[PDB]
Amino acid sequence: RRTYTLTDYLKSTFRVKFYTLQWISDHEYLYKQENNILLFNAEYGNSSIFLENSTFDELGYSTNDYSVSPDRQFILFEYNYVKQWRHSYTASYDIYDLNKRQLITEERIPNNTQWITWSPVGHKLAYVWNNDIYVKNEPNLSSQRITWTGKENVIYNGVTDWVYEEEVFSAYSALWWSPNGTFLAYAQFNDTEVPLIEYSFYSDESLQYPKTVRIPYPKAGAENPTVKFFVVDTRTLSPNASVTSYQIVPPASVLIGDHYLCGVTWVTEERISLQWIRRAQNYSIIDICDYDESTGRWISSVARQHIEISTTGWVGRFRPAEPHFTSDGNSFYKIISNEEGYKHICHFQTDKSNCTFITKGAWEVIGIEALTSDYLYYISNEHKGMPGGRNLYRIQLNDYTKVTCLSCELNPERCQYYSASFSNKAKYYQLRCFGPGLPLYTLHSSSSDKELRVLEDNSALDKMLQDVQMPSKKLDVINLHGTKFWYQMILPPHFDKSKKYPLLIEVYAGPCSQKVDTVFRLSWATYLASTENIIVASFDGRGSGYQGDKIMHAINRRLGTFEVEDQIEATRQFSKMGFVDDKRIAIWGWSYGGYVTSMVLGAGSGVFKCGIAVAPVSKWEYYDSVYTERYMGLPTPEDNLDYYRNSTVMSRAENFKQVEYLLIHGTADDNVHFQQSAQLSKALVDAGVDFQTMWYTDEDHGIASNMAHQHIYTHMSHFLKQCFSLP
Amino acid sequence: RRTYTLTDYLKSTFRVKFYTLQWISDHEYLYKQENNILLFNAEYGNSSIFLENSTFDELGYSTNDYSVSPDRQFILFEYNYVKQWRHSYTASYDIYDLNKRQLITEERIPNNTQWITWSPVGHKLAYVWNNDIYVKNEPNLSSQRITWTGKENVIYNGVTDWVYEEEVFSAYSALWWSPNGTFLAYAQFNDTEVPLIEYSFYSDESLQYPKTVRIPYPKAGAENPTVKFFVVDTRTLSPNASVTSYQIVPPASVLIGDHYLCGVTWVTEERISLQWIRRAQNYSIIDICDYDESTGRWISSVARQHIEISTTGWVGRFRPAEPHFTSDGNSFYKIISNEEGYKHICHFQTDKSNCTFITKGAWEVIGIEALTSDYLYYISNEHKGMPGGRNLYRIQLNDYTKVTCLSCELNPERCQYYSASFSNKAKYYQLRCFGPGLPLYTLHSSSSDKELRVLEDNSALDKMLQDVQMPSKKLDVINLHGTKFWYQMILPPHFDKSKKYPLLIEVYAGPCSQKVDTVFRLSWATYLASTENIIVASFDGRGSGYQGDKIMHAINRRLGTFEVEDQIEATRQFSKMGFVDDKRIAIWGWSYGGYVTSMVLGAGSGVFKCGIAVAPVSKWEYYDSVYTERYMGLPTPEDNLDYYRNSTVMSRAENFKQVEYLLIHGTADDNVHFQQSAQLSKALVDAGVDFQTMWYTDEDHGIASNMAHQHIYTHMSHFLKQCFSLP
Ligand SMILES: *[C@@H]1O[C@H](CO)[C@@H](O[C@@H]2O[C@H](CO)[C@@H](O)[C@H](O)[C@H]2NC(C)=O)[C@H](O)[C@H]1NC(C)=O
Ligand SMILES: *[C@@H]1O[C@H](CO)[C@@H](O[C@@H]2O[C@H](CO)[C@@H](O)[C@H](O)[C@H]2NC(C)=O)[C@H](O)[C@H]1NC(C)=O
Ligand SMILES: *[C@@H]1O[C@H](CO)[C@@H](O[C@@H]2O[C@H](CO)[C@@H](O)[C@H](O)[C@H]2NC(C)=O)[C@H](O)[C@H]1NC(C)=O
Ligand SMILES: *[C@@H]1O[C@H](CO)[C@@H](O[C@@H]2O[C@H](CO)[C@@H](O)[C@H](O)[C@H]2NC(C)=O)[C@H](O)[C@H]1NC(C)=O
Ligand SMILES: Cn1c(=O)c2c(nc(N3CCC[C@@H](N)C3)n2Cc2ccccc2Br)n(C)c1=O
Ligand SMILES: Cn1c(=O)c2c(nc(N3CCC[C@@H](N)C3)n2Cc2ccccc2Br)n(C)c1=O
Ligand SMILES: Cn1c(=O)c2c(nc(N3CCC[C@@H](N)C3)n2Cc2ccccc2Br)n(C)c1=O
Ligand SMILES: Cn1c(=O)c2c(nc(N3CCC[C@@H](N)C3)n2Cc2ccccc2Br)n(C)c1=O
Ligand SMILES: *[C@@H]1O[C@H](CO)[C@@H](O)[C@H](O)[C@H]1NC(C)=O
Ligand SMILES: *[C@@H]1O[C@H](CO)[C@@H](O)[C@H](O)[C@H]1NC(C)=O
Ligand SMILES: *[C@@H]1O[C@H](CO)[C@@H](O)[C@H](O)[C@H]1NC(C)=O
Ligand SMILES: *[C@@H]1O[C@H](CO)[C@@H](O)[C@H](O)[C@H]1NC(C)=O
Ligand SMILES: *[C@@H]1O[C@H](CO)[C@@H](O)[C@H](O)[C@H]1NC(C)=O
Ligand SMILES: *[C@@H]1O[C@H](CO)[C@@H](O)[C@H](O)[C@H]1NC(C)=O
Ligand SMILES: *[C@@H]1O[C@H](CO)[C@@H](O)[C@H](O)[C@H]1NC(C)=O
Ligand SMILES: *[C@@H]1O[C@H](CO)[C@@H](O)[C@H](O)[C@H]1NC(C)=O
Repeated sequence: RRTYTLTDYLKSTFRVKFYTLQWISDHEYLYKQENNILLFNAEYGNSSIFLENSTFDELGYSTNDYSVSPDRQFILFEYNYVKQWRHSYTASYDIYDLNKRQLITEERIPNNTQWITWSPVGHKLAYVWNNDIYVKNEPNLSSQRITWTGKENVIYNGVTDWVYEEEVFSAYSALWWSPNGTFLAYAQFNDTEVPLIEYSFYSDESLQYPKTVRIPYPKAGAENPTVKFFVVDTRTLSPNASVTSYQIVPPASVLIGDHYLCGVTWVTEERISLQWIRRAQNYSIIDICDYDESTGRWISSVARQHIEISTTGWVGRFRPAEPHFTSDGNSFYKIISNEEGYKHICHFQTDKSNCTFITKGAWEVIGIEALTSDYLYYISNEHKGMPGGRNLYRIQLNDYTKVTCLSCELNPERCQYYSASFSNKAKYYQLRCFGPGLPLYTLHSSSSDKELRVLEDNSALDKMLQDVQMPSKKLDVINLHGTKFWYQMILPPHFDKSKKYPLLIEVYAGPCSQKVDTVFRLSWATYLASTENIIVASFDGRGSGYQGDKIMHAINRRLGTFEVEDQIEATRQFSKMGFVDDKRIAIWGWSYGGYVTSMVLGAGSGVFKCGIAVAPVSKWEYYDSVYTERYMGLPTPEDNLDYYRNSTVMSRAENFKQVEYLLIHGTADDNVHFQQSAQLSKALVDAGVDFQTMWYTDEDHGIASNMAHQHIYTHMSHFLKQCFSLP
Repeated sequence: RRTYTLTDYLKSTFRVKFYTLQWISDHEYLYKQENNILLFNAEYGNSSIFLENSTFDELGYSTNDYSVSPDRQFILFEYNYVKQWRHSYTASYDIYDLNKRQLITEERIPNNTQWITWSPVGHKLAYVWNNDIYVKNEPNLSSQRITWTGKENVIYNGVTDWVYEEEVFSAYSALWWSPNGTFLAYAQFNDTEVPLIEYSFYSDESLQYPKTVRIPYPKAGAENPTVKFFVVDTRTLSPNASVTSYQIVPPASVLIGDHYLCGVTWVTEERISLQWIRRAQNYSIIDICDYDESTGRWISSVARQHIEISTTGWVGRFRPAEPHFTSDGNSFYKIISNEEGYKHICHFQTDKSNCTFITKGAWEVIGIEALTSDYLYYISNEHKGMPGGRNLYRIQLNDYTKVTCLSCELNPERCQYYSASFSNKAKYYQLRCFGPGLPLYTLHSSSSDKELRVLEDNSALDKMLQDVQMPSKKLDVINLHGTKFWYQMILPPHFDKSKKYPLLIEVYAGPCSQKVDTVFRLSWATYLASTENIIVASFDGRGSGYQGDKIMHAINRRLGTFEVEDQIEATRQFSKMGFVDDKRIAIWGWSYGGYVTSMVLGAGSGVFKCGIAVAPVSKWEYYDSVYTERYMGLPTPEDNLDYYRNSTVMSRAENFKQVEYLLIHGTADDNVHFQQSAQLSKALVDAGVDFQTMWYTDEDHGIASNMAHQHIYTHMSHFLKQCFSLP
């Protein structure tokens, strides 16, 4: 039998199918099948053609994305996709009238449109062009300019700046329409005082001189972008009328210093919830503002303010959890840490300070999925006490004792990791099972919890993998300093416990990380285990997520310590097992995992023979302010300079003399600048350490271009085989 | 016995001693011995202390350089050395009065002085500060501002811009005092329209954001710096007076288009020789200008103009040869190509077009060293028909048949490569022997040609090398396409002809290159041959220098062709010898040698297993205009775009699949931009080719910082040993 090869992984010969749908009502959803947009009815099972694939072929361009207006009268077509950062992109847009089956030719959406969104009702459009907001009440009508402040690299209206995109919102959008489209709320980011990150972009071979990319990027302790939040009354939008807008300022408790807007949630047409966090990120406030009909003001009240603090570390996981409001908006449900340090759902009253915990246990709620008048639906890792598992649960709002696991025992051996998507009134839901077995996509009714149908079962993939010697993924526990921690091992086929196998540690180990889960993956590790007979292990120690604040906050204000030390002690234990060759142990990782790899290799433990660090952080002062300060505080002698100073990979340069090290980085990395790797290599050169490098010209943080992706894993495979004396 | 190791090479444990002297009269010279400046008298042999080392210790700073005024009244001390490019640097200067044995405290030379020079007589000073010229008639007196146009990165007065330093002058200075210091001639370089090369400089680890270095650098075909040449009358220099200056424009034949000033030679106080070259560099003209006493003008005449044209390639070797004038200035001697294509000395009359060749033969004159009323002294490779040898010859100006070789038979086995330094009236000369044996420095009288003394014989080095198994350097000839070409081989100790040794080719192969010579070197090749038992060979084929224009101009308008092809055919012949392992042949080079190594590896010959390219050119359109256009012309479809297009390393990317390739480059390289290796790696990634890289952070073209230098050779040694299966 054949094995899962490098070619198999790189050329994606074994395809994992999925089922992406867009709920457009309480019982209907849109699905793209063979480039046709089909409208499926969950209530009866039947489907109809919403838009024929023949309309796509006549557009004159490839349709990578579509958006149907909520009233189903128009469709937005995305073409000329020009990717910027992780979520940002500029594109050209066409509006197709579904009523008259014609394409809008007059007053079109301009070229280089940064972001575009329909109103939640009707067919109003709000788009961002040249860092300014424009509103089209009708797709054939002229757009109305909302903002005049927009300036390239300086002022951003309706779109995030670099750091808000990467670390705060995890989205390029900073526009929020009110439920009935009366109001268009937006954030304004001012990057005037933010220093620029500059690096060379070489472009195509024909470009004689390289260009200098300049991005306002705040590094740890640097000047941060400022934010302003406005609510525009779209009703007064007329060509010869001024823009009616009200600026909502944060509460005094956060307004006294540097802050961030971390969340926006429309409650009703006349009530908006704003979530602000201080720059320290151990203090968060929810300010619920009400519209005054007589003045047009959005008034805040002390009674409507909800504080969330952390004394042991930071607020939330990567940000405070979002409030989930009732239809009336008089109460909300939010994930907060309890007295025991576990992240659970608390029920809050909009005008009262006290909350009531509706969930409890030595496990955590991942997210609130849906909320009806009677039920709340959520994802948690409660099942079998596995933090690497995910299941859908429903809690009765009048009786918190009545909790049902909707997904737990559907396919207990095949399915332990779930995600869910609910219909408009949470009447139906799609369940997404990601592993340990082949991913399974199913549809359910919320009333009966009956499985209506199997949307995708990956049967084509099952047939393909029968002819291949696939590796086995084993999940287990080990005890480190009296605490039980989880590990996983991708084991080679025909695994013999008497034989001694080489071991490769795959690491992330970042604050709130989870490398150990039940997700099915056709990864590079699959190839290493299947073809090269390498055990690929991962471990979640101190600082990892979804196991309580005690474990998560263990690395507070001391990144590069416990999580690094735990990777070494876990490997020492793995090597004690008689099936591991102690002479052939390697460690590798990307981003935070590249930093951990490097801090592990610089620890001088003697455990690891070699390691591969891909685009790693080398010194926390070089990384962005939002992420870094959340865990480290400020790099001032008054705050945490000392722990910033002794957590650099450079300070461990001398120990690298005992290992084989491969350092990889993309030159056009906007996130973890090439500077990080360039400063690390320099220190190793100064320490007299031999190591290997690999720069990837014009590649960003992902090193995800088709040719670069293939090259990096082929390079990493050669290095590992050299290190493990493998042909 | 011990071998010459990597540590021996890198830490320079075996020191090659030299003897540096400064002729300050026709019979006297200055020598720095144990930080004492001793004044030696060649006429009698005796020496005296000119400046005690006790004066250096009280200065308060390290004296890296000293300059005595021609009248021996003052001494200039260089401290705070801040290196810029290949020859450029900014430093702080102190003047010490040798008469009153005091230091100058008032009206001092400013900090960040770019260049400083004494007048050829007396003690006048001309210095460059903030791109402007200042003159001090007296070291205690205030300086007089000469130029007002100086602007950082834009206007350069008295100092070269990037390209004039690197490619035209091979010096930072663009100031020329007249023999008796009446006039101060200078060039002004205008870089307004020159595009900038931008690259990141990371600096010390503490620097949070990298800085962007911006240098006006003209790439092949880009807008070039403009040049203005002025002669300032220093006599009218007064604080309340304007500067008296005359701008000398090039002759009409050069002035019609883009040109360069390539040489400045003062003939008399009232006669200056300017050498101009067209941008094409196949047309040069010497314009001899005479001072008009009644008007202050520098008048040129058609009769005083001397044109040098090349139809087969470029003028001169890297620039047209400099004219060597008689004391009267009515005639001059210059190296030009003869009817046979060989560089020989031609005698010209200042007001006549015709010249008379004073030398002849199938060999070349390297340079005119000294000129008296009766004799001309020159260096040539005539001896034993070896183009890699250098000897001092003297020719009688009244009888060109009377030629004496002054150095040929001094030490015929030890000394075949010579350089010379003559006294003010060529009454005495120092002879510098560089190999094949240990370097030997000697003093000689021009009248008797008697060796007065042995300055340095490297006897300490001889004693050290006796206990070390040193490799042997063999020089020989091979026939390629009917032409005899020279090669050299560093052979391992106890060389066994039955044993098959791995072979390393060390290449330069650039236009006018000479890798094959009789110079003694304690190089990386010494270690590879001595410790690792690797034969290190070099070869000079088509395009190489000092063997006539036929061989040199062979690669005109076709770089990457013949010189690459000849490196392959020479290696094929070397491998035919039964002492070379054909399975283990490698090739390596720096700059043009890196370009050649990359072209050889991409040729798909099957001869080479591996190769190392250090800071190579990858595409000629990325390299500067002066060097590139000299051999390639312009990259326009009207000129040589087609040969620019097919001479990139990138076009040969697919063939690299058959070889092991190591690509090295410094990130802060001003000469061959990192862009070149960044564009090369990108093409190899796009071709799906595996290779190895190594970037050197903040390192420039030399990769000459103590730590980087050690790291590079240690890294290349590991790569070579891996390639040759050596422990
Ligand atoms: C346009 O739509 C048709 C369906 O009307 C697509 O045809 C299906 O294609 C898949 C994949 O090749 C087949 O498995 C089905 O059997 C086909 N169905 C029918 C009814 O023929 C067609 O592929 C689409 N074309 C494009 C270019 O997207
Ligand atoms: C930075 O310095 C601190 C303080 O010296 C280090 O913390 C100590 O680490 C040792 C193990 O090496 C423990 O035994 C101590 O209990 C730790 N002390 C404290 C106060 O926590 C820390 O390891 C260093 N950080 C890095 C990244 O090396
Ligand atoms: C350096 O060169 C620039 C041209 O590149 C000269 O600038 C021009 O000067 C004339 C006359 O003053 C103006 O009409 C042009 O508009 C200028 N052009 C540009 C591009 O600036 C400049 O004078 C030169 N400087 C020196 C000191 O020689
Ligand atoms: C660029 O293309 C020309 C195409 O003619 C190459 O020139 C030929 O080189 C081969 C070498 O084996 C000779 O046999 C031909 O006679 C040459 N032709 C001409 C017209 O000169 C040239 O070598 C290519 N350059 C590179 C760098 O590969
Ligand atoms: C809120 N808001 C605005 O509504 C706004 C604005 N700048 C303008 N102008 C656009 C350029 C032409 C200029 N005549 C008006 N307006 C629109 C406007 C204002 C008042 C009365 C009628 C109108 Br129409 N700025 C800067 C702003 O902040
Ligand atoms: C390995 N690895 C990561 O290192 C990792 C990650 N998610 C995050 N973060 C949360 C989202 C915003 C992101 N800036 C931080 N990180 C950390 C990180 C990412 C990229 C660059 C530097 C760092 Br430090 N995931 C999912 C993962 O797999
Ligand atoms: C040659 N040459 C100059 O000599 C020169 C100059 N600009 C100045 N000055 C600078 C500031 C003082 C002002 N008098 C003009 N000068 C000096 C000067 C001029 C005329 C009369 C007396 C003097 Br003192 N330029 C531009 C130039 O080219
Ligand atoms: C290997 N090797 C060289 O490649 C070499 C060289 N001398 C020269 N030149 C003459 C001086 C000006 C210089 N720009 C060209 N070069 C070519 C070159 C140098 C640096 C960057 C790119 C190139 Br193309 N020597 C002495 C040597 O040894
Ligand atoms: C499904 O069938 C019902 C039958 O009553 C019909 O009303 C509905 O429109 C159909 N849906 C689709 C998507 O065709
Ligand atoms: C952006 O901030 C600067 C201060 O850093 C301020 O002067 C400017 O007016 C601000 N612009 C806007 C549109 O808020
Ligand atoms: C708006 O003003 C323009 C002139 O500036 C005028 O042409 C147009 O008719 C006005 N629109 C309305 C709705 O009155
Ligand atoms: C939040 O962090 C700051 C800075 O470390 C600290 O002074 C403050 O007391 C912290 N607040 C809480 C609630 O822990
Ligand atoms: C200074 O010169 C004396 C000889 O006059 C010598 O003995 C001494 O070593 C020298 N010192 C230094 C620091 O060069
Ligand atoms: C060398 O000796 C001669 C003897 O006549 C003397 O005049 C001269 O000054 C001496 N030179 C030096 C440099 O000591
Ligand atoms: C030069 O001019 C200054 C005034 O600008 C004056 O003080 C000085 O005396 C003048 N020098 C001469 C030599 O006249
Ligand atoms: C000099 O070079 C240019 C450009 O390559 C060319 O057009 C011209 O004919 C050449 N002239 C001579 C004399 O070779």
